[PDB]
Amino acid sequence: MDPKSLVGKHALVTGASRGIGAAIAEALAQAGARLTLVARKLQDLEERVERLRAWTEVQGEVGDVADPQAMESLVHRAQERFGPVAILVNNAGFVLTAPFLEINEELWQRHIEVNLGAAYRLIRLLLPGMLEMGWGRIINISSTAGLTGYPYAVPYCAAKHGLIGLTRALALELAQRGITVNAICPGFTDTDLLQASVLRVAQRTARAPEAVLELFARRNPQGRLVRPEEVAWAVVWLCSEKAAAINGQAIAVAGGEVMVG
Amino acid sequence: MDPKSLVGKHALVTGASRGIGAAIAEALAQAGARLTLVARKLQDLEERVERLRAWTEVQGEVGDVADPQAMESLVHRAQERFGPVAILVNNAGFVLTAPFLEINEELWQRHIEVNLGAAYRLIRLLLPGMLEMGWGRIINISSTAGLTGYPYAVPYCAAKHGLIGLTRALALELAQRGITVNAICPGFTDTDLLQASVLRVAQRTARAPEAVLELFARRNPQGRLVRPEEVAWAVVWLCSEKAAAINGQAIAVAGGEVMVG
Amino acid sequence: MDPKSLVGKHALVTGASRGIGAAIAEALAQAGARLTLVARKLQDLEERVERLRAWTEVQGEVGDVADPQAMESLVHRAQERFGPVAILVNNAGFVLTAPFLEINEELWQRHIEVNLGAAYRLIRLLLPGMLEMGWGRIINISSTAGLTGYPYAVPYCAAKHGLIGLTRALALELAQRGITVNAICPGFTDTDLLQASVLRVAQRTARAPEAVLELFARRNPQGRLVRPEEVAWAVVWLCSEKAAAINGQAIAVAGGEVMVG
Amino acid sequence: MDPKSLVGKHALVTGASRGIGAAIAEALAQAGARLTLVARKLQDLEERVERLRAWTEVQGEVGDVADPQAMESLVHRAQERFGPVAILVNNAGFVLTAPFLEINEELWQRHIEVNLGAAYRLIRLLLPGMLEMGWGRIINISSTAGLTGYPYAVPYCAAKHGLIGLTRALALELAQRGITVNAICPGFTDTDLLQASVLRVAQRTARAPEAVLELFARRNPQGRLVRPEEVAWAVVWLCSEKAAAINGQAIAVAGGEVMVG
Amino acid sequence: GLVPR
Ligand SMILES: NC(=O)c1ccc[n+]([C@@H]2O[C@H](COP(=O)([O-])OP(=O)(O)OC[C@H]3O[C@@H](n4cnc5c(N)ncnc54)[C@H](OP(=O)(O)O)[C@@H]3O)[C@@H](O)[C@H]2O)c1
Ligand SMILES: NC(=O)c1ccc[n+]([C@@H]2O[C@H](COP(=O)([O-])OP(=O)(O)OC[C@H]3O[C@@H](n4cnc5c(N)ncnc54)[C@H](OP(=O)(O)O)[C@@H]3O)[C@@H](O)[C@H]2O)c1
Ligand SMILES: NC(=O)c1ccc[n+]([C@@H]2O[C@H](COP(=O)([O-])OP(=O)(O)OC[C@H]3O[C@@H](n4cnc5c(N)ncnc54)[C@H](OP(=O)(O)O)[C@@H]3O)[C@@H](O)[C@H]2O)c1
Ligand SMILES: NC(=O)c1ccc[n+]([C@@H]2O[C@H](COP(=O)([O-])OP(=O)(O)OC[C@H]3O[C@@H](n4cnc5c(N)ncnc54)[C@H](OP(=O)(O)O)[C@@H]3O)[C@@H](O)[C@H]2O)c1
Ligand SMILES: [Mg+2]
Ligand SMILES: [Mg+2]
Repeated sequence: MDPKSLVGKHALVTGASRGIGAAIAEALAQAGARLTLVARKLQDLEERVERLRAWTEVQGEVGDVADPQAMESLVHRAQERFGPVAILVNNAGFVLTAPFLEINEELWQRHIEVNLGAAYRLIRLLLPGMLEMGWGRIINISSTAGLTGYPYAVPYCAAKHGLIGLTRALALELAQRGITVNAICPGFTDTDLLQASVLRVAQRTARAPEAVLELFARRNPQGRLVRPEEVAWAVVWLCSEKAAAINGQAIAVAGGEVMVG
Repeated sequence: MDPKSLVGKHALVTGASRGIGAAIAEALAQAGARLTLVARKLQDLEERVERLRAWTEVQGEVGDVADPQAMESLVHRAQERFGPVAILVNNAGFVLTAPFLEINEELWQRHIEVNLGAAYRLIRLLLPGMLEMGWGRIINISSTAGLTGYPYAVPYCAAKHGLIGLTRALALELAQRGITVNAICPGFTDTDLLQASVLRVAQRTARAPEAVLELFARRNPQGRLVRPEEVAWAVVWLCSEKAAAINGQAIAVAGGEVMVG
Repeated sequence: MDPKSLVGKHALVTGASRGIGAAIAEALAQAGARLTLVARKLQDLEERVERLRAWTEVQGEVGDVADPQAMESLVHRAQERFGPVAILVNNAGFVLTAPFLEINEELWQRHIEVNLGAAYRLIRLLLPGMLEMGWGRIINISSTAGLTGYPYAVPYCAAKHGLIGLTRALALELAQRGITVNAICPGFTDTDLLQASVLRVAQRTARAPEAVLELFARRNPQGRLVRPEEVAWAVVWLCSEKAAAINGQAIAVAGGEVMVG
Repeated sequence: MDPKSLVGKHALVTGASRGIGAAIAEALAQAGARLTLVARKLQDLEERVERLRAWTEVQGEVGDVADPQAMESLVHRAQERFGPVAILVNNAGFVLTAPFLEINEELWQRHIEVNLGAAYRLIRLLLPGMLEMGWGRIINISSTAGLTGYPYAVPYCAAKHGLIGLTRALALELAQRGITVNAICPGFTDTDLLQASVLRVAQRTARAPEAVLELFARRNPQGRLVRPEEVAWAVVWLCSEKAAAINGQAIAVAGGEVMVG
Repeated sequence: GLVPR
C-alpha cells in the first residue's frame, strides 16, 4: 500500500537536455515515469538520456519545438514506443532582450512561436490521448515575465503571459476531464541560458558581466539565484493525484520576486 | 463647447465604426481629440466619421489591423492630415469560441494576429512619433479573458493575456519617456459582436438565444451587460495628464466579475 | 471632468485637511460635490475648508476615525446640514514601520483599527443612506502595500490587504443595490509629511534633499513620486455615473510599481 | 514524499483536531515531523493525538488561539518536550456569514482576531526560535476568500486578505533568514462540518444531499469539493528544503475557482 | 518494480 509513484506514466519534456528541463526530467525519472526527452542538439540530449536510464525507460528525440512537421513525427514515434503521453511539460523557451523598436517581425514571431505556439500545437497533439485515458497533467514553464512586465523583454512577456492565458482557459475547459493544467513561473535560475543573458545585458549596458550577475540575484529577495531542482520540485508535486485540486495555477519559483494571488 | 481636455491631440482608434471602438471614438471626439477611425468596411466607417464631425475633426481609414502592408500605408495616409499619433487605442479584436481540439492552425493564428500581433505592429509604427513629441498614450482593449480563463475560448484568452504582457513590459520600458501604456478589460458588453457570439453559443449548445444572453449577464455581479460608453469612460480618463501615474495597469470594466489586484 | 458632474452629491472624506485627502477633497470640490471634511486638528481643517469654499459648499468636522462615539456624533451633525452622504472616501490611515519582532499588541491593533476597522464602522454608519437613495460610492484609499509586501511594514500590509478584502466582498454584496465599492492604491506620494522626512534624512546623512528623494522614488518606474492630484483624479473618475461598471477594483496609482490583474 | 523527510522537525499546527488541520497534522506525521496539535476541545484533540502516534511523536495542547496568555503558556510547555518549533501552520479560523449591516463590533473583531491577530501573535512568539535555528517554515491557511470577495463574508474576506498581506510582507522581511512564509488558500473543502451543513440544507429543502452538494461545489470548476488531504499535500510540499524558493506565495487549492497570478 | 520509488 506504500508505493504511490508515476510508474506506468509516459511523460514528454521539451527542452530537456540542459537546465530546468534536465532537472524536471531527472525528477520525473526518479518518480518512475517513462520519458521522451526533446532538444535540438544531439550531444547534450544523448548524455541526458543515458544518465536517466539508471532510473527509468528513456528515449530522446532530436527536434525543434517551433517546427510543426518535425514535432508531429517526433510525437508519433514517441507514442509508438511508450504509449499515450499522460504528462506533458512544455519547457522549451526563447528570449532575446532588446529595445522594443529593434524587435522586427522575425524576432517577434520567434518569441511567440517558441514560447506559446509550440505549447498550443503540442497540447493539441497529445490532449486526445489524455482525454482517452481519463487522466493527464499539462505543465507549462512560463516565467515571472508571464506574471509581470520587464523592460527590454516586451515579446518575451507577451508570449509568456499568453502561455498563462492558455493555461487558465484550458484548466477550466478540462476541469471535469481528469486533466490539470498549470504553469510554473521561475525567476532568474542558474542555467546556461541565464549566463548567456548575463553577457548580453552586460554588452548592451556597458557593464562588467559579474556586476550584472549581482543585479540578477538582487531581483530575488533571497539574494541568490533559483536552482533548477527547485523548479523541478514544483513540477513533480503537481503530477501526484493529491495535486488534482491544483488547477489553472501559476506557481512562482522566484524567492518572493513576484508574490502571486 | 466647454470640454477642451484633449484639444488638438491626434487619436487613432482601431475597430472604430461600431461597438466599443465607436463609443471610445465618440468620447474622445467630445473631449476635443482629432480622430483617425480604422475599420475594414467603408460604409459603417464613413457614417461614423460623419456623425463624429459634429464634435471635432475626424477622418476614416479603411484597413484590416492584421494586414501589415495595409496598416503601414494607412498610418502614412492618417498622419498627412493630423500629424503624428499622440493617442493610440488598439481596440479591434477577434473571437471564435469552440472546443480546444477544434482550433486549427489558421484559427489559432487569427486570434493571435488580430488581438496581439496587430497591437505590436501598430505600436512599433507609431511609437517613434510619440517619442519625438515627448508625450503619448497607448491603450489596449483586452478583456476579462486577458485576466482569467474561460472554457471554449483558449486562443482568445492566450491572445488577450499576451496583450496584457505587452502592456506591462512596454509600460516599464517607456515609463520615463512621457508615455503610459495601459489595458482596459471589459466583461460582456452590449455590442454586435456579443449578439453574434450569443447566437453562435446558442446554436452550438442547443439553447434559445435569449437564455444564453441571460447567462452572459449572470456572469456580471450587477446583473446586466456592460455598456460601450462605460468602457469608453475608462479610456478617456487615462488620456488626461492627471492619469500619468496610471501606467502598466489592467482596468476591469465588468461589474465585479474580475477584481484586479 | 465637467465642473457640474457631481453637483447635488454629498461627499464625506476622512483625513482631509492635508496630503492625499486634501487633494481628493479639492478634486471633488472642483467637480461640484458638497463636502464634509474630517481630521483631528482644528487649524489645518479650518484652513482646508475655507480654501475649498472657492469651488463648492464645504463643512468640516473635527474627529478621530478610530473613535466610534465621536464618529457617530460627527456623522449625525454632518448629515443634519448637508443631508445623506452619497460618496464616502475612507482616506485616513496609519503606518509605523518596524521589525516584526518589535510589533507589540497595541501597535498591531493601531494599524488594524485606523486602516481597516474605522472603514468598516464608517461604511456601516453611512450604507443605510446610500441604500435608501439607490446610489452610492464607497472608495477606500488602500496602498500598493494592500497589493504587495514591503519589509518592516507587516501590520500596514496586513491592514491594507484587509481593506482590499473588505472592498471586494462588499462590491459583490452591493453589486445590484446601485453602489460601487473600489480601492485606490497609491505608491509613495509627494506630501508635506514626506518632504519633512526627506529633509530629516538629508540633514542626518549630510546629503542634498534631491539625493534622498531619488531613494524614495526608486520603486516608481517613472523616476518620480506620485502627486496627490493623480490619486485624486482616480477618485473623481470613480464617482461618475459612467463608472458604474467599475466595481470591486483596486486601482494602482504608482507609475507601474504594481501592475494589477 | 519520503516518510523520513521532516524527521527531527518540530511542527505546531493550530486547529488540528478536525477538518483541514487534522489532515495537515496527518501528512506531517507521515513525513516524520514531531507534532504539537492545538484545539479547544479535549476529547477530539486526545483522539487525534492518539491516532497520529501510529506514525510519530505527538502531543496535544488545549487552547484557544485568540487567548494570548493561554497560547504563551501552551508554547512554553510544547517546546519543553520537542524543542523550538521549526514549522508553524496557522490553521485555526472563524467564519460567520451575515449581511454587512448586521455585523456588530464583536462579530467583526472575532473574524479579525481568530483569522489574523492570532497568526500575528503566534508567529511573533515562535519566530525567535526559527531565527536562532537558521531555518523555518511559516504556513498560513487563508482561503479563496483571502484572494477574492464573497457576498455576506465581508469580515472573513477582510481577515483572510489581511493574512495574505502579513504573508507577503513577512516573506520579504525574512527572505535572507532561512525562513519561508506562504499561504495556502482552500476553496470549499469536504469536512464533517460541511457535510452536516449539506445534510441540514437537504433536510430543510426536501432534496437529496447529492443535489445540495452540487450547489456547494458549483464554484469549483472540477465539479467536486476539495479534499482535506489535497490541502495537506500542499503544506508538506512547502516544508521541503527544495521548496526554499517558494516564498511569499498564495497557493490556491480550489480546482480553478481562483487562478492566481 | 526493480527500481525503488
Ligand atoms: N533561466 C532563467 O533565468 C529563466 C527564467 C524564467 C523562465 N525560464 C524558462 O525556463 C525554460 C527553460 O530555460 P533554461 O534557462 O533551462 O534554458 P537553457 O538552459 O538554455 O536550456 C534550454 C533547453 O531547451 C532546449 N531548447 C532550446 N530551444 C529549443 C527548441 N526550439 N526546441 C527544442 N528544444 C529547445 C535546449 O537544448 P538545445 O539548445 O540543444 O535545443 C536545452 O536543453 C524556458 O521556457 C525559459 O523561458 C528561465
Ligand atoms: N462583450 C464584448 O463585446 C467584449 C468583451 C470583452 C472584450 N471585448 C473587446 O472589445 C473590442 C471591440 O469589440 P466589440 O464588441 O466592440 O466588437 P464589434 O461590435 O464587432 O465592433 C468591432 C469593430 O472593429 C472593426 N473591426 C473588426 N475586425 C477588424 C479588423 N481586423 N481590422 C479593423 N477593424 C476591425 C469592426 O468593423 P469592420 O467589421 O468594418 O472591420 C467594428 O468597427 C475587441 O478587442 C474585443 O475583443 C469585447
Ligand atoms: N503618502 C503616501 O506615500 C501613501 C502611500 C500609500 C497610501 N497612502 C494612504 O493614503 C492615505 C492618506 O495618507 P497621507 O500620506 O496623505 O497622510 P498625511 O499626509 O499624514 O495626511 C493625513 C490626513 O488625515 C488626517 N488624519 C490622520 N489620522 C487621522 C485619524 N485617526 N482620524 C482622522 N483624521 C486623521 C490628518 O490630519 P490630523 O493629523 O489633523 O488628524 C491629515 O489631514 C492613508 O490611508 C495612507 O495609508 C499614502
Ligand atoms: N454559519 C456558522 O455559524 C458557521 C459556519 C462555519 C463555521 N463556523 C465557525 O467558524 C469556526 C471555524 O470553522 P472551521 O471551518 O475552522 O471548523 P471547526 O471544526 O470549528 O475548526 C477546525 C479545527 O480548528 C479547531 N478550532 C476552531 N476554532 C479554534 C480556536 N479558536 N482555537 C483553536 N482551535 C480552534 C477545531 O477544534 P475545536 O472546535 O475543538 O477547537 C478543529 O480542530 C467554527 O468553530 C465556528 O465557530 C460557523
Ligand atoms: Mg500582483
Ligand atoms: Mg485575481
